[PDB]
Amino acid sequence: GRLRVVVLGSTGSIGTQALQVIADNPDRFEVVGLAAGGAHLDTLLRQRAQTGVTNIAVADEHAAQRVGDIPYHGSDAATRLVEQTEADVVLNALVGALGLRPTLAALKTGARLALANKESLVAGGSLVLRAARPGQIVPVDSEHSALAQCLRGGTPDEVAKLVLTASGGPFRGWSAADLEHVTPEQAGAHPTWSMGPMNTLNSASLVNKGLEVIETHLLFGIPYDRIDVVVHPQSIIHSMVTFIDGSTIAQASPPDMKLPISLALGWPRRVSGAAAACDFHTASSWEFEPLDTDVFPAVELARQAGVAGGCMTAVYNAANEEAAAAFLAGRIGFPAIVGIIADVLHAADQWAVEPATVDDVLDAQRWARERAQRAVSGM
Amino acid sequence: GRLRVVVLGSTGSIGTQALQVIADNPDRFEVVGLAAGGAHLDTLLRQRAQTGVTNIAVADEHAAQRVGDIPYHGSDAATRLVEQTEADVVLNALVGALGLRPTLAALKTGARLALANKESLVAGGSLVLRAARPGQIVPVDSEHSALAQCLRGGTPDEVAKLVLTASGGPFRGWSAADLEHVTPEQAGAHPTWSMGPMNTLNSASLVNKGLEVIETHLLFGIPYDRIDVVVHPQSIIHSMVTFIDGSTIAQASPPDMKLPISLALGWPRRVSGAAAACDFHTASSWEFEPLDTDVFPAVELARQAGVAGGCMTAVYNAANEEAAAAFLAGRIGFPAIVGIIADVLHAADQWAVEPATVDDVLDAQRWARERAQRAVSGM
Ligand SMILES: [Mn+2]
Ligand SMILES: [Mn+2]
Repeated sequence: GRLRVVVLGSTGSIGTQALQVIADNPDRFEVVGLAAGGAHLDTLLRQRAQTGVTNIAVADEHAAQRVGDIPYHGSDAATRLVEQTEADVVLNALVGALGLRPTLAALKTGARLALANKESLVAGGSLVLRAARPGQIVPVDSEHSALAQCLRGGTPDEVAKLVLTASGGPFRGWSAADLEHVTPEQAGAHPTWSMGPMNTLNSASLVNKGLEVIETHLLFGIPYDRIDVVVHPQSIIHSMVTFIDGSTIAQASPPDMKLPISLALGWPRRVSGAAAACDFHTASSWEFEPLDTDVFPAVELARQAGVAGGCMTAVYNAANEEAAAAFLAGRIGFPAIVGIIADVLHAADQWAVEPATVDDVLDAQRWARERAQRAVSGM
Repeated sequence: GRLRVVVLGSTGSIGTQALQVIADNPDRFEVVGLAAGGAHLDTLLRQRAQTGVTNIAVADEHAAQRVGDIPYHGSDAATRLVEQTEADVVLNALVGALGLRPTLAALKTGARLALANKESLVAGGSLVLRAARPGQIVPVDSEHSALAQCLRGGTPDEVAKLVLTASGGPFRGWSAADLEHVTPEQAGAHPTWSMGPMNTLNSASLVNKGLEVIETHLLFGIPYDRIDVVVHPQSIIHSMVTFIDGSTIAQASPPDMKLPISLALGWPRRVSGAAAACDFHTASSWEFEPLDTDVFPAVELARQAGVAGGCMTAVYNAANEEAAAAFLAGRIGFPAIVGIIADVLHAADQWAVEPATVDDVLDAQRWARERAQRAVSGM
């Protein structure tokens, strides 16, 4: 039959691509809910007009003032929509902190959660894992989606290593001396339209890969010491699984997020025609090289945070947010992003306790932000 | 509760590596029978001693005399060994036409057939298939083993294409003109897979790949026009499956036959430590290029033979053996191998009838050998 889908974060890159997948596959999917922030109210109102979906949520009460007929508006709007909407799949593509409560609400409904929101795993950690039942969470991002597919190649007991691929960013192969000179623009500071500035920077700093490694541990239950990273500049192989016999299973496709989005929505069932396959009529090469961990320690630091447990990965990510924003503002140089992450993290052992509530996670983040601000300013 | 394994062709490369896997894993496997040609008695005595297996077949009667206490001797010894030995797995690594009757005997016993002898499937065609239960035939060959693992990546209805990798051989990139002067010495080295003169020649001519395309169609039931070949000089990717969503799932390992051997013996269970894994702490590249089907038509000829069906793939294989022997003996040039296969297939009208008995298959090969010899006499 047809899967009933709630799209949370409908105006962002993931949400709008998921809506296209859904529009191209009305045999497979129907939209039954849409939630957005308020900054792109006009897009949401157009989405309402195009889909006929009236079940909509706007987080920003002020933005909601511009319209007289939104069923859910205000801070908890997306949570309330999830709580009150019958659905088979909740796509959580909200950004940051506001993704966390809707994730928990979605898990409670017993819907499948197609999860794009990183905050939910990286910050919400054991809160989210304790709430989720086996297989309930399906990851949306390309590396995790690749892993989910490759894990089909054997039983859970047969897994030796998970290997995430990394593009290496713009500074792949750069020395520590080279990194001193990095400008915001070089690191991907462009007023690009659909995505925030953080995602290309996190790629360059290798912090994105650290976050992905942490999410991998939480998603697949594999120890950090069995989660490896390889640099693969073509981004054709999206990740790999090495099994106990020595066999490695890899997932490969030309970069296109509609592939992992379609599979997350249809899981376990593939969606015909989602993306173009690899073409072997033209010669190509797929290159692998090790990450220089002396120059890029962000993944090693992510493993340290993840191994420490509790709210430590929330600390890692919040320290990053602050430091990275400071680099983009010209308050620090590029190498100091991961320098500041490390300094905050090493100070943060009080946060290794497991959180009981969302407030607990929020408190660790608050602490980490302030600690990173002091590192940045010298105060 | 270990698996009882009969090893046929025990003194060749696959047989000895199979014995290593079994010796390494006495928990999982035990040898209960050995069969050999009699050309390498030094190895066979050694194997009898180490395994404690006296249940042995020797093909050459003179070699069997020279040994002693051999319960099965003569041209039918391997087949009778199979019929009279209680076992869970028959590993058929016999060479060429010798493998067919033991394959049929093995299937009739109900044991798993771990098939290294591709000739028995290629020639046997539908006769071999009708004798097998679903999943009874488990391929030893690196490409098919990779395919079987990759197929776990989705349901049968989700398969778009099977992609076989080929090394390209020593003459990858050469012109038709350049192949004229090829010697048996030049055709005798293989870049990644160390093997005997016949298997090495077949990788050079691309006939091995054609035979593998046929085996793929018979094993997995995928149409010839959905079985692709890509040249991959490194032989690290051993094959790939493309699914209907655009995702490709690939299997990779450093070349080492103990991996597919170990999987074939203990299917579906992976054998811990069978082989070294790909090492992603060191740089590498995996290169792909299209096959030059002008200079190398052996794969298209295989598809044409396969599509015709019946005893035509037996014709394809038997013509190759005769032309290949003439080449190695210095009677014909290298291009003439595949030229003769083409000439023979063009004349093989009556061989599209499906084989009812082994005698039909043998009749087809007999005719093909003669027609191949006629083609040699003409040049
Ligand atoms: Mn990613
Ligand atoms: Mn092969």
